[PDB]
Parts: sequence; structure tokens; C-alpha cells
Amino acid sequence: ENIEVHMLNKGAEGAMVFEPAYIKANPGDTVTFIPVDKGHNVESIKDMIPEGAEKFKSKINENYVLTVTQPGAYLVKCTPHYAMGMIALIAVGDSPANLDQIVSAKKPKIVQERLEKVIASAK
Ligand SMILES: [Zn+2]
Repeated sequence: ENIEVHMLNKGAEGAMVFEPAYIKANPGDTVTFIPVDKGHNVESIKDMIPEGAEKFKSKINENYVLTVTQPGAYLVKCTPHYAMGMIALIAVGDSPANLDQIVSAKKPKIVQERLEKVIASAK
């Protein structure tokens, strides 16, 4: 099953956002990132995707279809806007085993606030 995510200059959480910023998925699902506004892409954050998952980085302004297979948590960023908090969390399966690690990892303050928000909303 496919989940669509919009890449935006501005949205509900402020500037430089993925909508949704939390994607709940199962193995074999696709997540389709749509460049509604220009200037955006999607890239896996290093040491913030599951064991066995392949890193990725899409082309700026490209419609990108990510297939997620490995269970666990994936923190993805918009490469230019990571420092402005432009991130999404993908959770594949229940109780993603690497979520607490990702939460504890070094990352921009604004990214952290946004990440904690979607985790709390998902509970
Ligand atoms: Zn961006």
C-alpha cells in the first residue's frame, strides 16, 4: 500500500515540512514523496534507518517512490532543510526496535522537537 507525503515550504508545523511527518507502514509499502513546492528532496539520515535497509537520496524536485521493507524506524530528511527541521519518521511494523536509538541520536534541536511531537501524536 502507498502513502503520499507532500514536501512543503510551509505547513501546519511551520516552515520546511513533510506532511505527514509520521508515516505508519508495513513491509513492502511504498512512500511517495511529492515536490508540491520546489527546493526539496528526501534522504535517509545516516545511522537512522534499520539494519538491512539501504540508504537513499532522491533528486531535488523529483517525485520519489521509496519502498520500505525492513521493520523499524527511519528518520528521513530533506537534504537542504534538515537544519530547519524538515524531517519525517517512517515506522515499519509495531514497536520499531531502533526508535529509542534514533530519538537519542545527535540531531538539530528543531528536528528533535518535530520528531518528539509526531512520536507523542502517534501514541
Ligand atoms: Zn526541503
